Amino acid sequence: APVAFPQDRTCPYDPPTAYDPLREGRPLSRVSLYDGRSVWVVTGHAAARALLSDQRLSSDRTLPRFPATTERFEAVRTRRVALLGVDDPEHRTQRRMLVPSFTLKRAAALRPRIQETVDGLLDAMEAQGPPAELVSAFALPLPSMVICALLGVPYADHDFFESQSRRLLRGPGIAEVQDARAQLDDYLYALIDRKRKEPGDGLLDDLIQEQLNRGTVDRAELVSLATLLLIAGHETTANMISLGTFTLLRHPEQLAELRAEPGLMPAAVEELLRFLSIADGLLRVATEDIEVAGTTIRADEGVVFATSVINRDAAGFAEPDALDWHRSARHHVAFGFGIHQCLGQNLARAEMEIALGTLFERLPGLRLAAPADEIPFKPGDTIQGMLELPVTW
Ligand code: HEM
Ligand SMILES: O=C(O)Cc1ccccc1Nc1c(Cl)cccc1Cl
Ligand SMILES: O=C(O)Cc1ccccc1Nc1c(Cl)cccc1Cl
Repeated sequence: APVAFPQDRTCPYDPPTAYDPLREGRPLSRVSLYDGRSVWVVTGHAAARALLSDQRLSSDRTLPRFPATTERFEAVRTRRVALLGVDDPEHRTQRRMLVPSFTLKRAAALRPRIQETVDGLLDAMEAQGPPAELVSAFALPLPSMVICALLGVPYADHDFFESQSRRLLRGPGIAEVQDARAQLDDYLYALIDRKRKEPGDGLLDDLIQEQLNRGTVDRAELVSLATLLLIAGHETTANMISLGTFTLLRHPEQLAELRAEPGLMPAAVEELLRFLSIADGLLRVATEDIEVAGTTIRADEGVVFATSVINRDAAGFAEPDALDWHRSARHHVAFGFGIHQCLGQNLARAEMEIALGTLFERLPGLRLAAPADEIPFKPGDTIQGMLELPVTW
């Protein structure tokens, strides 16, 4: 019986034990999705990297044979997602409009603001006193506030858009997903319309001006790009901050090193990215045959990338299952690779460094406020992260 994919984690920062056979099937195995369909899983580092660079894999989920890992997804997959869900040459043209807003230089220039936002968040936690619920108090507002400012979406609407984002990603039913998407779409169409008559500051305003008013894009494409950036902007980073904190608290000795040597923080973020691999199960379909690792992925077969197992490939990383700040994590695929490699990674690094580093610098007593194995975390059919994170100090 193939391993069923995906499955819930049991320890939120490790691959599930049910993936043990995938660890031994490297670089490539087969797996069963929810409707019984059989597809390729990619489990080796070298093969992941080859394949994520191969224009013979498609990310367009509207293709007839594109794999669906949930019923919910199967239902919405008749609609394209801008950028992430588009192939070259169109992917390329979209990316180019966005890239200037997401440079390393832009990220470095935002750091003072990131630092101030984090300081204000930890200040409020400290004013209210422990315990705190770290996801809602910190891990979520930092990146939500930041992407709102960067995009020109008002953080004042965060309760609405965060709520709809959750329903959108998680459902659980088709109806929840369609309702969330409609509410978000209508919110974003109104926003864009408002911005057309009275421009603000923000990437969305730049896209309207420098793109739409050239005829280079339309409004639906903007809504799609805006949804993708708003959601990836806040969800991925919040999950990295919350799961990162949880992981660090459960590895006292690695945490103590970062405490002594804060200069390690960039390397720790990169290692936390590899070790946690929250964006697990990336989806493609072959549109032509691809020979790889001595077999052939054939046209129309589903291909799923088991990011977590890949980033624990010993060929990729010595002692891959150790959390370590000194063995390079460079070349991990937690931000993907090739064509769709994370647009927001420069920003995401600055956020995680500043947030995690300041958190532990400022609340040196920090610790879990409930038993570890009672703290809820997200299921395996979505991007991994804590749902809550009770802490004290
Ligand atoms: C820890 C934080 C993050 C992680 C782990 C993460 C992970 C990923 C991964 C794995 C991909 C590739 C998806 C695939 O190939 O199917 C991706 C793409 C993307 N990320 Fe992130 N990301 C993070 C933060 C962010 C942030 C802050 C943004 C901000 C807007 C963002 C925007 C995107 C976009 C737009 C893409 C699509 C790129 C393309 O299609 O060309 N990400 N990211
Ligand atoms: O999947 C959907 O229908 C919702 C949607 C709408 C617009 C843009 C992106 C997305 N979903 C979505 C997002 Cl929000 C982030 C990463 C990957 C995907 Cl498929
Ligand atoms: O990029 C894909 O193939 C879709 C996919 C599958 C599993 C896990 C994560 C992602 N994408 C995705 C990203 Cl890249 C950022 C935020 C939220 C989501 Cl759902």
